[PDB]
Amino acid sequence: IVGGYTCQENSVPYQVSLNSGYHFCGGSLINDQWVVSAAHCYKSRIQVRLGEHNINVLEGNEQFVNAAKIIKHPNFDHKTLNNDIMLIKLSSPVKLNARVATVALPSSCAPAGTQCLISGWGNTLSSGVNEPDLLQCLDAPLLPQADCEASYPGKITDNMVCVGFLEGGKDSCQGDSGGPVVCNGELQGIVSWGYGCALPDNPGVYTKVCNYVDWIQDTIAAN
Amino acid sequence: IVGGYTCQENSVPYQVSLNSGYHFCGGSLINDQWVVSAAHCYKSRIQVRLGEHNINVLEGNEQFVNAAKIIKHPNFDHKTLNNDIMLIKLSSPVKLNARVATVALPSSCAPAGTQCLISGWGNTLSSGVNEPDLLQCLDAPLLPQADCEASYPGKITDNMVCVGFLEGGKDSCQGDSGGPVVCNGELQGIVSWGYGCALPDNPGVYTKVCNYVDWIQDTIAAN
Ligand SMILES: [Cu+2]
Ligand SMILES: [Cu+2]
Repeated sequence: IVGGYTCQENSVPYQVSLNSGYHFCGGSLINDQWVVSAAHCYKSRIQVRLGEHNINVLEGNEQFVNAAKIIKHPNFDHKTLNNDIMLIKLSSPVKLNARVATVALPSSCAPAGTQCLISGWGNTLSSGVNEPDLLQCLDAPLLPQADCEASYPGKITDNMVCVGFLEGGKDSCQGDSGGPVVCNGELQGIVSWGYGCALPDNPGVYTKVCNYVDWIQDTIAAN
Repeated sequence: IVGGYTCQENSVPYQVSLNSGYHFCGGSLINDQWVVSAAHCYKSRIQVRLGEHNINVLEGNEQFVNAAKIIKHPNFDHKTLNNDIMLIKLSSPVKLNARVATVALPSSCAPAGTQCLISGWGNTLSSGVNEPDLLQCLDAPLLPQADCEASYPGKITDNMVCVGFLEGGKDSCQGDSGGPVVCNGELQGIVSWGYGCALPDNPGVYTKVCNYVDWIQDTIAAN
C-alpha cells in the first residue's frame, strides 16, 4: 500500500498473509476453511497466516495453517491476468474470534463512487521497494469503468474494476496482490495489477469479485 | 537495472547471483574462492551462482556453490549503510574459464567522469517491480562528489560514491544490490542504495571499493 496508514491492530480480521518462507501475497478469509486470493499468487506449497498485524514479530494472535488444496480458476490467463482469482482450502478450519473473522461475499456489483478499504503488507513506495512490517490500509473509491478503460486502453475485461485515485500518490502495489478490497462489509475486489504503483493516470485494477460468486460457491461445495 | 540493455551472454563473467531459494542480491568474483558483495545482502546461508545469463533456465555454464564463510565488515551500520561491503568464501574453488572469471581490485580511486559498467538481475522499473530473467547492463559515469552530496544532504560518507545520471531514467535498483560497478577492468563500486530507482536528482550510491582494498586483502589472508 502506497500513501496509506497503519491499520489499528487486528481491525481487518479477514486479512491473511500467504507465506512461502517470506510474505509474497495477501488474501481474505471467507469461511473457517477457505481463503480467496489472486491466481497469480499460485505456488505449490503455501502457509496461510491469520491474526497478523506485525508480519515479523509474534504478537500472540497468529494462527499459521497450511494450504491443502490451492485452486486457480480454470480460465485464468497469465498474459492478461484475466480471471485472476484462486481459492485456498486450509488443512484444518481456523478458530474464529475477534481478531480472525470472515468477510461476506458480494450480494451485487458495487457502483462507481463506493468507498472501499484496501489492505496489505505490499510495497509502500511509488519508486523502489520498501516492505512494511505492519499492516497498511487505504480508503479508496471504485472508479467509473470508462476511466479504467481510458487509463488502460484495450486491457480491461468485464472481470476487472479500477479502484484508486487518478491523481496518483495512493494505490496498492506488489506484495498486496491477492488481498481484499471491501466496500461496506463485502469483498468486491482482489488486488491484481496496474502500471507502476501510485502513478498519475494509472489506477490499480482489481478482479471484480461479484462476477465469481457462483464459481466460488460451486467450487467450495465440490471440494 | 532500470533503463539498461540485456548483456551479451556471459560477457560479464565475474557477475554472481546470491540465491537463497530465489535471487536476492548480486556480487563479484575476485579470485577462485571469494566473492565481494554488500553487507546488506547478509543471510545465514547463501548459494552463490556463477556462469549465469538467464537466472531461470539452465543454459549449461552454471556453477552453483555454497558459501562457507560470510563476513560482513566489522563497522557496517545498517542505518546509514555506511561500510556496506561483505566478503563470501566459497566451499570449494570454482573452475575459472571463459564464462567465469575474476575482476581486479582497484589500484586507486576512480575520478569523476569515468564510464563504468553496472550489471544485475535487479528490478527494471522506476515504479512497481519487474524482475528480469536475463542479466542487464548499464553504462554510467562516476559523478562528482559534490553532486552526490547535493542529492543526499547529510547522508554521503567518504565510503560512498554516486554513479548515474542526474536526469533519472537509468539506474540500478533493488535486487542489483551487492553487484559490481567496473570501470576499465577494476571493481570501483558495489550497488548499495539511493532514493527510489532512476528518479531525477536521485542517483544511485555505491560503496567506494578503493577505500577497502587493504581490509579485503587482510580478511582473505586471515581466513
Ligand atoms: Cu506474473
Ligand atoms: Cu535493510
